[PDB]
Amino acid sequence: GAEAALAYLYSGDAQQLSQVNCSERYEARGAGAMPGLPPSLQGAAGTLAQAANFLNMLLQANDIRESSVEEDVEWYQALVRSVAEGDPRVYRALLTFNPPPGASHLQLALQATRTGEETILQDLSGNWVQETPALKKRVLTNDLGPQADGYVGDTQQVRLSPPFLECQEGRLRPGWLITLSATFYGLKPDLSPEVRGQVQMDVDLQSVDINQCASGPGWYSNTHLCDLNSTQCVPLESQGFVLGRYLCRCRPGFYGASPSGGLGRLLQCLPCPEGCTSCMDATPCLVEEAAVLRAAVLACQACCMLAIFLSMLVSYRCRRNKGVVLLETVLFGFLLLYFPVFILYFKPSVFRCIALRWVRLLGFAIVYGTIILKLYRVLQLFLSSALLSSGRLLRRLGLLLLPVLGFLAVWTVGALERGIQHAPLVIRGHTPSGRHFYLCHHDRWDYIMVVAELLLLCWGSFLCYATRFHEPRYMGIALHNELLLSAAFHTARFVLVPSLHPDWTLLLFFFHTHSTVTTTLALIFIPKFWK
Amino acid sequence: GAEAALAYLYSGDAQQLSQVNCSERYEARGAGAMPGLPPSLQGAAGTLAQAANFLNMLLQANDIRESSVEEDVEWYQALVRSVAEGDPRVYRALLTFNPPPGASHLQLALQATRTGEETILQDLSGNWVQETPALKKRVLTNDLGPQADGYVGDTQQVRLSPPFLECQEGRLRPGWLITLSATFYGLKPDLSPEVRGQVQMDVDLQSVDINQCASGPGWYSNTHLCDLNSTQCVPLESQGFVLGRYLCRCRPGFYGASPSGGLGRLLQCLPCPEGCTSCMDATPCLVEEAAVLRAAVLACQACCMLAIFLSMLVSYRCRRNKGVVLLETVLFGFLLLYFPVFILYFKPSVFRCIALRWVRLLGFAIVYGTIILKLYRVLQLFLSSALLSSGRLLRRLGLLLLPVLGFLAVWTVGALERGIQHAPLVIRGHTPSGRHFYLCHHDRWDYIMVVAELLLLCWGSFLCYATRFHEPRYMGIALHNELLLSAAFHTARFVLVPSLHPDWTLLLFFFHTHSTVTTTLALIFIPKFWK
Repeated sequence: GAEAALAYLYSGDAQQLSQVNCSERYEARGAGAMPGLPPSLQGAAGTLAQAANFLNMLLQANDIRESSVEEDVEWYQALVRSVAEGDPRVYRALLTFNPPPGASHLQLALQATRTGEETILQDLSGNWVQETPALKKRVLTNDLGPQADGYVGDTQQVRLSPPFLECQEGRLRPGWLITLSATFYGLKPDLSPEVRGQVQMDVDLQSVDINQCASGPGWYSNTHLCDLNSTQCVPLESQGFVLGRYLCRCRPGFYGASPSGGLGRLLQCLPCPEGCTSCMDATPCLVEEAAVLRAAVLACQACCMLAIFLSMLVSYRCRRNKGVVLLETVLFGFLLLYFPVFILYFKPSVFRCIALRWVRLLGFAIVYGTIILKLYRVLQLFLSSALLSSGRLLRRLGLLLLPVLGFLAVWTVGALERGIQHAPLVIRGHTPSGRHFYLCHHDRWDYIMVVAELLLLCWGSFLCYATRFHEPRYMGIALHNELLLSAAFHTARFVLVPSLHPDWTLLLFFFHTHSTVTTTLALIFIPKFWK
Repeated sequence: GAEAALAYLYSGDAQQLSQVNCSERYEARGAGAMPGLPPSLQGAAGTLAQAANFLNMLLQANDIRESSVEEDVEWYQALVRSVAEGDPRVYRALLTFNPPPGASHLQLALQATRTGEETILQDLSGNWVQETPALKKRVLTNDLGPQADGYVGDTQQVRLSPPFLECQEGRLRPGWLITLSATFYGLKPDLSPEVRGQVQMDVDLQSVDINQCASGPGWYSNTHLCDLNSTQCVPLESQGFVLGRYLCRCRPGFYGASPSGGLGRLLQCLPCPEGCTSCMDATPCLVEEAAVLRAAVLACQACCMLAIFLSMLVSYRCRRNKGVVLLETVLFGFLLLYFPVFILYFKPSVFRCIALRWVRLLGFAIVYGTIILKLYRVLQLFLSSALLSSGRLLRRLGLLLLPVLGFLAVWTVGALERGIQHAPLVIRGHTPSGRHFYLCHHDRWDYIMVVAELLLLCWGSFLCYATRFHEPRYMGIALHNELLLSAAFHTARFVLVPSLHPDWTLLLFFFHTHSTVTTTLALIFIPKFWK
């Protein structure tokens, strides 16, 4: 059976080799069935070559030796016994003499078997009668112990066979084998060499470990399946003459670890798009950062922060010694509107997100409140009593501030409690382009806020177009332009920034807030500097 | 001679071994004179063990064989001839029989010498009569060709000698050698083994290459001098049995390359303080850079640049439709003073250095000129005619501008021509702390500039203290404070910045210019905003 025998080549069990009959040996058959002569077999071939060289020197020197082999049996018995001790992994030895000219019986056979701590010699002659390779030349001369010529061999002349399982009493013997053979020549009357016999040994090789990942002198040298594009071959060791025993881990480059991470096939470790996107986990890592854009934007913001703080600090005393409260309140409002890009610079936190909303909505309420309070007061005293309002502006500002303050709180209370308790929503972000990040979530209560600040500003637009230089003329351009900018900004933001880079949205926020707040500041405080 | 022989171990020349007499062999003597059995010698030992095993099996089986050796000489002749063909690097073979009980002559000796394509056998018996190692046991049984016991050897029982140079006709033979020996046992009447002789071969080993950097089975395995702290051992190959043939390059870490860069000694590759300070050259590389400080400072400067440009652009039209020229001129002067840190940001160039001087001196001349022109005009009309000067200020500004303009030019012309032609001075810098950089040089003509701007400002200090709110009161604090700051700044700069980091001096320049120019701008334009 050529099936169970092939299954024996992948598992070391010998009981699986039972239940099979034999009529012929089964020789192994693979890519490297015949590799060459490995080193231990060089050591054994050294033993095998010496016997042949001794025999051919003896037979070439004298022509009677080939005859009278019957009474010279002691020497050949000792020779086969010596050959049988050549290696510890030797199973049998055989010495055979070719017959005389035109005969049917081998003149002599002899075999030695290595059964435990013993050697057995049996004739095997008569009742078993079934049957120049670049030979070197030497000159044989003697001084004290004429001159003639001779022929000799060499250890690499030794021949090797594929591996095979011998079969006995019709059943296959467990344990592979390999035979080494050599030939010894005589001398014929024209004095060129001729064959006279052979000497052989069978060597067991089950304990010899196969290395299949690497190369060099073995038997199955390089026949692994793992491709060296995504995987690296790692041979397991401390085993016998067993095939298929190796793994191949995915190298760090294509470390997708799709095919079990490897413990022209078994190479399907997924090509990782990054160092994270499928390697060390089948999910992505955070998106790349920068340190030139971030610090530059932070410094450019801190410029305006220090400038407005300088204005407020310097404007404290140059009216005390003489509307200071309106001026400092509006400057505090602008300071309060210049935070959010600074707030949207560090790592995210629910406190940070709600604080961003806090500062954003309170700043708008306190700055845009004054703009529209002065606008509709003018339209209410133009042609339709607080002539300058001399404090009543502060009263109306508080009336508008307390309500706005509460809205922020309740939603802050409810959303913060539910988020940090059971988290109907959490800080959670992910790009659809193949990245990951953390972000503050958006809500229907954030849609109410936007609509409330957009209708508040539309009422002022109606106030502007009611009357359609002086105070209101500058304010009209600012209010309409900032409506258009804010509407476009929110319409973009609520559907883009889930899928946008953190740096890109930081830049978007920076450009938006700089444009709108700087435009408002310029177009409100320019008339104050020239009059 | 043990001196020329030791010189032969480091050079392959054989003529240096001449002119020396012998009375005894000279054996090699080193750390690894006796390493073990390398693989090719395992192949030869396989040949040598077989002969001994054949002999001991023959002699144990029959007790008459030990006698009648005289007529059995053919077999032993063939045996020594076979042993002499064991290896191509074999020089001689010898088989000896110990004498009978209480004798003085060896019963038989035989030698075979491998002289070219020939083998010579000579008796060497009679006229050369000068003279259980864990032996295994085997059971000898036969089926067709009783039972008895026996003793056998093994290939690792084979003994090896240190290397040595044989000496003949009193002179030392070139070419090292090594002998392999084995013993064959008989059987004594109580039937335990006893010695009966020996079989030997001498093997030449000159062509065997020594690897001295690595380890493993060789002869002089690991005895190199290069330490693995600064150097890595690199053995040269394609040589014979010659010692001392290796180099050891300095590894990239301690790559000082002081000891010839290596082509507990030869380890003095200088420990490089950096990747450059002694490695790849014995001189340093440029000092480390940064991208967070640099961009931040640049952005913080561009803030003020854009602010002052906005002021100038907005102030163009709000007077045209109605001293605008004085205002824009002073603003241009401040813009001209805010350059130098921007100019001291890129790589250095002689054009860049002279341009820095240009902008620095012209800016001071145009801004500080107006300050002192308004100061001494007040002191000249206070109690000691251009009542407001209504253009005469511009006239006096031109009178002061043309002279200053020329000074910059002449020195620019002369210094630039001489520097770029023969370079009495070049862009050349180097820290004393162990770094390198490029810097603009300082000159006596730069000392004249400093003294000229410091005495110009001292005249204004005298103007301030002459009279000792209004215009001069603000200006007095600014002028004295900026004298103190500028004097300290130059006193530091002319002796520090040759040895200071580029980033540190950029920060110094930034803080200095921000403090002085911002203070001047604030204390001059604050009275303009409130009156």
